[PDB]
Amino acid sequence: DSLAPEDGSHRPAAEPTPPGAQPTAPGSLKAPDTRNEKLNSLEDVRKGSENYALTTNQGVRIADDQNSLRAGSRGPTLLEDFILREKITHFDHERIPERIVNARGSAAHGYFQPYKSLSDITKADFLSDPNKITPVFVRFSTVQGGAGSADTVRDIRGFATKFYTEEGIFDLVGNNTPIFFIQDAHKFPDFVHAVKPEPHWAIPQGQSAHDTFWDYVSLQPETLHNVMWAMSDRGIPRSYRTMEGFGIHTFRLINAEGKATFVRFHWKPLAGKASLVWDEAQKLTGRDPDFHRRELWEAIEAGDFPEYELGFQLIPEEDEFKFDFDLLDPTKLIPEELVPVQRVGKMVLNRNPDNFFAENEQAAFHPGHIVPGLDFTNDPLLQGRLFSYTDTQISRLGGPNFHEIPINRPTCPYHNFQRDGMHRMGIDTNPANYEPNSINDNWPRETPPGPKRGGFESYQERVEGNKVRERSPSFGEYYSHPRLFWLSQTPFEQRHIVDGFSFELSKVVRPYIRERVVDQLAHIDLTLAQAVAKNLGIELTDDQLNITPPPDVNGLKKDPSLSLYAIPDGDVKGRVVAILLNDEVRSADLLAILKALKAKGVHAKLLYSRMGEVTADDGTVLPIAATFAGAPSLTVDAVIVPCGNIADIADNGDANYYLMEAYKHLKPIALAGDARKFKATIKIADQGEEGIVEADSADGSFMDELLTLMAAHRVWSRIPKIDKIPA
Amino acid sequence: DSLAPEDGSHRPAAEPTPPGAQPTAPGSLKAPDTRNEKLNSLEDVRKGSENYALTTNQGVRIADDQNSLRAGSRGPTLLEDFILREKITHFDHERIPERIVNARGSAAHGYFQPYKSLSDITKADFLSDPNKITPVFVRFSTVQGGAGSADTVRDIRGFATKFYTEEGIFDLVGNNTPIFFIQDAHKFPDFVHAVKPEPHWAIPQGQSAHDTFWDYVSLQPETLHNVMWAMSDRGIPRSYRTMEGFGIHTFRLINAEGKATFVRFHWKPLAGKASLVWDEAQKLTGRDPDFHRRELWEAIEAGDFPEYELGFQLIPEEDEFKFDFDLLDPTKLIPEELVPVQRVGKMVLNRNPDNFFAENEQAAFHPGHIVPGLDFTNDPLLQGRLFSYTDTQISRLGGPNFHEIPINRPTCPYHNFQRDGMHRMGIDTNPANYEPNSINDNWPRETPPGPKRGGFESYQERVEGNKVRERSPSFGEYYSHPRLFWLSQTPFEQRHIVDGFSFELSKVVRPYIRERVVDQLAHIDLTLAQAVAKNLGIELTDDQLNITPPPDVNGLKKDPSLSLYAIPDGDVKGRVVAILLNDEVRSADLLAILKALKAKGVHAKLLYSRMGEVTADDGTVLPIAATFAGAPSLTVDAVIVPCGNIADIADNGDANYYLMEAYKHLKPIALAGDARKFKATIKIADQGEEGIVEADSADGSFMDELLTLMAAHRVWSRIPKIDKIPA
Ligand code: HEM
Ligand code: HEM
Repeated sequence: DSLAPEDGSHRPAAEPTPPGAQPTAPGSLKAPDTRNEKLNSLEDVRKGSENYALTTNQGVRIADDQNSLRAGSRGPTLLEDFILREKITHFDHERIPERIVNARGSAAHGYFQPYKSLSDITKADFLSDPNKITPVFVRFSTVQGGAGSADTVRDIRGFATKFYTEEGIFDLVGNNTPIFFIQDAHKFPDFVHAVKPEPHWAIPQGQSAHDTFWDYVSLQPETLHNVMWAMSDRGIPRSYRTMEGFGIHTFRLINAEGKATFVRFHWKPLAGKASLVWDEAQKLTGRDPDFHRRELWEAIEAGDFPEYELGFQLIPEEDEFKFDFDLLDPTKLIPEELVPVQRVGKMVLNRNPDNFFAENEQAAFHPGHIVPGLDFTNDPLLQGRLFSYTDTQISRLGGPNFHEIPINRPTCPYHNFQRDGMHRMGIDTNPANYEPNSINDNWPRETPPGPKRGGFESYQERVEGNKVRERSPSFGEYYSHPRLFWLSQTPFEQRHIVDGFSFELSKVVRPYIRERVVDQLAHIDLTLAQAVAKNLGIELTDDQLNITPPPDVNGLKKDPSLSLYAIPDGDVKGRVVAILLNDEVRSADLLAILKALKAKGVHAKLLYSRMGEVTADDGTVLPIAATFAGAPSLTVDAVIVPCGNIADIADNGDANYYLMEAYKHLKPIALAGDARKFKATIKIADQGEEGIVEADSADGSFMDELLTLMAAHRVWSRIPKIDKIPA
Repeated sequence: DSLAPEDGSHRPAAEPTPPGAQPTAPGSLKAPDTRNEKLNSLEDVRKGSENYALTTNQGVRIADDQNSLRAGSRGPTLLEDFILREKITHFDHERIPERIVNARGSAAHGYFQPYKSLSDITKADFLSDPNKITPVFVRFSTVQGGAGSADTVRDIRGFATKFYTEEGIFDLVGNNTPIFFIQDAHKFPDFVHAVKPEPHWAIPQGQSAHDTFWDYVSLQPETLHNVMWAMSDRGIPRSYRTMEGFGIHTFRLINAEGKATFVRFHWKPLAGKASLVWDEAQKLTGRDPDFHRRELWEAIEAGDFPEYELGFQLIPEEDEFKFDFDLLDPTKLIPEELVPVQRVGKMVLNRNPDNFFAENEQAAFHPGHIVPGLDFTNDPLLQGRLFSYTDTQISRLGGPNFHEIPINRPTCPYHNFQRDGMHRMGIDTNPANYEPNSINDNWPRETPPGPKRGGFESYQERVEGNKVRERSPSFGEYYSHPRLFWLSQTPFEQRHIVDGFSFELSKVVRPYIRERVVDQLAHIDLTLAQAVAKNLGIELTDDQLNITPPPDVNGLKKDPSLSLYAIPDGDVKGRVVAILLNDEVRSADLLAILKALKAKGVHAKLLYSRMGEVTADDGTVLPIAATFAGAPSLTVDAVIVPCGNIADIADNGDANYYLMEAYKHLKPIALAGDARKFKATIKIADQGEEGIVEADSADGSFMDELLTLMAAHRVWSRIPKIDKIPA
């Protein structure tokens, strides 16, 4: 009709803007100048809308899209209404099966570039030149929950990267923890069935806190390593931008000379490692189930591009057997103290999709999608994965032509003799659909392996053994890695691990399962087991107290790289601060607060007891972003309360609870002038306490102190003080 | 190996037990003696497991289900491992498209029986005889969210009942509010797209609190009536057991003499009407996203069978045009003050399914599945619905033979000339697959319509009009029903509606959309409009303040049946109380508490600061159901704190916060003896306060007070006191 407002406020500016400043929008409209080879190649399927007539799918203009065709205006709908029927039919068939695992996921476009040529160790084209840019499409995910499940659950996170290289698609399909729960792919359905919603009633969603998961864990000790990671704060990341990424399996790099080097893939978050605390994460699944999806999208819209450093742990063929653990066992990590991560390149995620369904939901990643210069190994979990993705994608994406779905298409040439299949888009003109052929002079033709642009040839690994359904004896060690992980965590991280196990085991209805898990923990570490046991009202037996701890891992009694927080790596850019306003805010405090945050790329959200505007002490009109209940402290990293008429909000339950919640979840809180009246709400001494910034105004060192706390992420020293506190 | 505990505590007793007393289980194992004709008919496909060997799907016994076949124990997996491939293939193809709408749902089996023969007004066989029982399968659902989204969201709820009648399946596919948002089915995709997650980023899940929903509502005033219901506490039911159900459309009843009677279907919850409060509901989506699913299942295992009374609003054919609203307009309700609901029958849900996916996920309901004695009307929303379910089920359930999926099969005979189609189960022996045929003597044959067991014949409604895509002018009234609903709510219900709109609209990023919705509210009721406007910092214009209120609906200024709470209908059976234990609980208090609770069929959950057991003062060993954090006050209806060693939990932050949350959410709290010291935490009253039961001990009078409060559901009088509490 012409329903947009005349000021054009319905449309977001096509420029980087902080979270909440403008309505979010499709990537190509929000950042039309952000391009890459893949993004450009999707132009052929992008469809606009402005200034076009509304039509059926056959191109017939529709005159009345408000009504069905009927006999009389109060009459029965007629079967000849082909417009109604096409519109309802398309609607009716909108859904496709969600992914069997990792159904819940958020994705974005970006680019990768290596720091230097890696031609000495791999002939992979995308790693051969620092000036060679490779477009990427990355999807981050949870594992257990459906596509409509919540983001901030306790779960492993998926981190899949589709590299659109010049010699083929390479998919690096990893997780946020360096090991997996099981050793052999044949047990994948068992493990996944155990963690997913139980079959009689389909509960619980997005949670491993139920009997079947812990039943399986209790009977399969190989799972303990990854379970330790899931129970730690690693299982509840702050953002996809602040978690590590790992390929898990040992793969191979193959150079032009034919030499194979073992490699484990790593992604280092350039924004640092950061996680939530359980109570916050759990409550956040309720207040904002799309928190991570939203955070990713808004970071990219703000220009806070998620950046990750690709790194390789490289192990020479001759050192295959030099560790206490098997390199092919996916339940074992390779300690960075033993084998350092060599920095390979940077990946920048800088554009959101246009349509979530088309690009995100239909994206298909496969660990078997490798390119010349990479190869597999006999890791028995990897081995089975190679079969699985291929197979699942035929039903999820409706046929064998899912590579023709725009997001999945290679940007490089693809030609072969494969034909037909449902939804076939490519119209082949080749006279031949077989090889060898003479009728097209055998094209397209095979290409011999070579240093560059050659055909794929598998590394000639020697195979010797009998056909057996047997686990290698080298994989039969289940407690040393869990123990190495435990010992590398800080004391507060250890507490969070104990708390994760205790909470989860409390949701296990059959007590003997709890006892059985406690017994497994006693094979890992007595302190851990005792602390969890105490929380479950379980007493360890004398035999359990005497279980000898498992050996160190190749002489290591700890590796600080396994901790989220042992080694400071805090980055404040992209974080957000809640600013609790009052009806006569000290404008000078606001100026100082907002400019200091802006200088470090920290966002702010101005909150009040209602929407609309508040007028500062000098007449400054302040637009309110959200109410205290509307945007809870769960969604921010810190809280600042400026001076002004504090009596306006002093007796406001939400405003007080805002601070109690933020205080409980170890977030920095800064109170200026009369906002110090709020100290009694959170029980802060007159003298003050580490983690609380306070002063007469927000002028001198006030913001620098607050930003130092934000750099350290959370105030871990406050843990004992939050023990009481009714919040 | 991995075997059950020696004591047999791995298996739930096959008798009715209170929630939490036993692990939940498939229905046929929990209640083997509970049967009905449909439940029995599913015996052909039920598969047991105990004492059977593990096999492939082809019946080959598996020797080693822990490993893949490889060449050497550290070698590559072989392609000939057919056991692994079948296992992984089946896993890879587990998912099927979720429902386009109402993907999140919970279902159970039961039975229905009419109170008296309704043969005078309908020839429908299932309503012909009071002693003729009809098996039912019911699915309750949310609408917007995916299958893995949370239960306690603010949304409409679906209430679909499949009646397995002797003359065919009859599906009564309704909702928990008596009207729908839109008028014509042609706009269903528009409305559903507006409320679903926005297309660029697929946010938000299970929420209408986003720009596109309010944008559509603001431009389509026909939606306002159902929006009012959604924003009220109707949008967040406490249980599927405590909400009303409605067919929404006017349908027809056809008796044996051919007389048509207009009818609107109702379901009255025999457990009464009860809803959560927003803060509680939202937080509960985080603490237990499966709350409603769990609550339904546990009520059924406990013997608290959900019971509903089928009721009919009957309007003679001659009275079609006597109201000031059109009967065929699905955005209009028929006030009970004008047309009473006649009680028709009782439906009892007494058994959970065995496998959620097979029975719930694959269940297919259709408003078009009617039987002789029923007929449609020209309601344009209903008309389009007849097309849509059939169509969507062909892709969701993979073919045209979805009626052969066990849960969907009729229990009556079904014979016809339809053949083939994907996954055809029925093997037809008829020599003929067409009619008329002489080769099978024309069987199966058509059956003339008649009083009983006749063929279906449409009521011969007179149709007169031109082929038009036009909305009836009689449907063009959008504010009188919203206003009637508003005026029928209690003052606290009105406040909750205001708060619902205020919350939702604060999440709308484009301010003009908020203003447009406020403008629409001003056409309904100025008090409502002003209350919302004030929360959004919006000022009504002089024109808006002068908008004339819509007329009353046929002289009604209110109708108390539209309120959840105006007319008391409280029923405590099946409700649950949290009991906050201490390490030296007064057994005399527990005795009196449980006795009183037991008499009213109210359950209890014993909570503590740790799991395991606590021993009362008399040596009674009490198993702990959950910790204070583990089962928040959100999950219960009231909280009781017995006396004993109160010092044990007096300074416990979670225990204090438990009471503050329950207090804020208007739940009855009862404190005995030294537990009265907890009154300080909820900063309120000295003498006493209505809603807080207190005494020197938990006695008969103490429990009578608490149970009386529980029968009123929540302590509405405490509302003014909760906005200061920091919780
Ligand atoms: C190291 C262990 C594993 C890792 C790191 C891993 C990682 C992932 C990730 C990140 C995704 C989602 C990709 C996306 O965002 O679309 C995924 C999906 C999937 N995974 Fe794996 N996974 C592992 C083990 C396995 C195993 C053992 C199997 C079966 C043999 C398996 C089968 C699947 C399937 C069927 C999907 C769905 C793919 C689709 O529908 O496109 N995964 N996995
Ligand atoms: C009075 C208005 C409506 C009511 C009360 C209603 C009710 C329901 C319910 C309760 C379900 C879920 C059934 C289950 O539990 O499986 C459902 C599903 C569905 N509804 Fe309706 N609906 C309405 C309007 C419409 C309209 C106008 C259309 C399309 C023209 C439509 C299309 C669908 C579809 C396609 C499904 C999915 C069915 C399946 O996949 O089996 N609905 N509806």
